[PDB]
Amino acid sequence: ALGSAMNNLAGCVVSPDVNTAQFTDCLLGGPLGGYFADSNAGFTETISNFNPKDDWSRVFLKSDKIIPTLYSNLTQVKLVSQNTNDPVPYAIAQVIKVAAMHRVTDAFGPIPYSQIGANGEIATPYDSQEVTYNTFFDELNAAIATLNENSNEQLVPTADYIYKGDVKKWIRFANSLKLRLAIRIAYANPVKAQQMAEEAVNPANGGVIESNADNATWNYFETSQNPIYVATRYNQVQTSDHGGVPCLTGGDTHAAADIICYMNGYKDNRREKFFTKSEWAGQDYVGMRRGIVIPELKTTGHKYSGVNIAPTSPLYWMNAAEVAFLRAEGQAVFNFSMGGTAESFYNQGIRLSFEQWGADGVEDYLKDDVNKPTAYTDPAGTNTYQNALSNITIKWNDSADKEEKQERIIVQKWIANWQLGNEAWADFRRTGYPKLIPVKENKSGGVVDSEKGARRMPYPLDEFVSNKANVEYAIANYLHGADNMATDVWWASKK
Ligand SMILES: [Mg+2]
Repeated sequence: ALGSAMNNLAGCVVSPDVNTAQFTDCLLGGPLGGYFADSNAGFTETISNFNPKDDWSRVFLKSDKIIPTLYSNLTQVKLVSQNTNDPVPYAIAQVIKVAAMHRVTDAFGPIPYSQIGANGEIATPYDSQEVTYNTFFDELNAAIATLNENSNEQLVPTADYIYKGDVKKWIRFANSLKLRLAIRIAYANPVKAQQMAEEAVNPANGGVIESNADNATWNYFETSQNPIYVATRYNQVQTSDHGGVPCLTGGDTHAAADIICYMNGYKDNRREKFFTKSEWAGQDYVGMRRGIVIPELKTTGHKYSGVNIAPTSPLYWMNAAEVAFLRAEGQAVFNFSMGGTAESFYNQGIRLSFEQWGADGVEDYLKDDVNKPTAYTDPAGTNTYQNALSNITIKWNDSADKEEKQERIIVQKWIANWQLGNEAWADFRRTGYPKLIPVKENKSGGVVDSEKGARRMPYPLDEFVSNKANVEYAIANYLHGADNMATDVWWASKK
């Protein structure tokens, strides 16, 4: 029972169910984080163009594959810990719980949390986002304390397809997630942010992820196939329809223009690891723009670079590079005591990412104080954006002001977090970085800003049917703005 439940919990971060992951990570996170571009011309209502149907935007709260599955399996792990007088299984499950649920509040703002039912029923009162985040810290802190007290114990190997029962790795992931969430709240509650960040990296509490061997990843989907691979490939042009040579760029989702403009300008050797080659004459990497009139796949859409992912690829939750860049930002931008210099952490993050992806050339990359992001010259000539996306160069400049340091950190963190679109979206909303290509075909009817982009998802329509009083209370008291995509969540308070 324990092992089945734990692998079911793991599937509540990025779902193994293709169409669920398609909505949460391929159509929501990827485009809103500047990584992926919607690429089916029949998608006339999308998240990325700011006119989504409810069935696209609601998924984090309404899919039975997310909250009901999470809570039903959490209850089964709690049962094991109760029955056995052993708090370690439930501590690990709580880390997974926070990994799953922070994505949900980060999408909507206020959500049901403290009063969610044992089977994941959300027809309950909502918590403010501030209360939800404080609860995440309490939950992680309890789990971290339990695991440190039992740091010599181990789960059976099949009870954990993330870390094979190694409690010391779970401690590092829990502190890393705590650090992620602490930096998330660095503008909205700087006092709490500093305390949580500094605790997370204090060696007395067990450490953070410092090596790629300790990255938080999941591969045992129970379906045989990575769901992002499948979702991005849907509708790929067929070989006998592509002149007799298979198409390799995917179907419904392509690589975004934004990240490719940065990486082309930086001559970045991770490009071949991240992207398929484009079919545009003379151009190895060209992304499709986000927030456009989407072209027909068979004519031009299939020529843009795709996502380079395999059916057997793992799903990422958090990597070591991110932890390094969190510490760089904590030190450089917020003056937190992160255990080292910002320069040291920035360079470590770049080195971790190049190592992770097996890319050569990191030493020249680290020293590059010349090359800049490109503009976006659309080879189709329809959706060009003529300005360079930024002038920020790679090499660390310890003399720079805090705004430039933040930009530089976030750009490299963003590149290293390729495929973690929900995380990129959170960082973009919090910081304004990286500087992206504005939306061109803004279908929001004047509501959403083409530069600031989507700030949240609107609440599910069904909440007004099955949970009216509680969702309306949340809107009136906790949301601090209209229930639409333009209203910022609580932590997005940078001036
Ligand atoms: Mg093709």
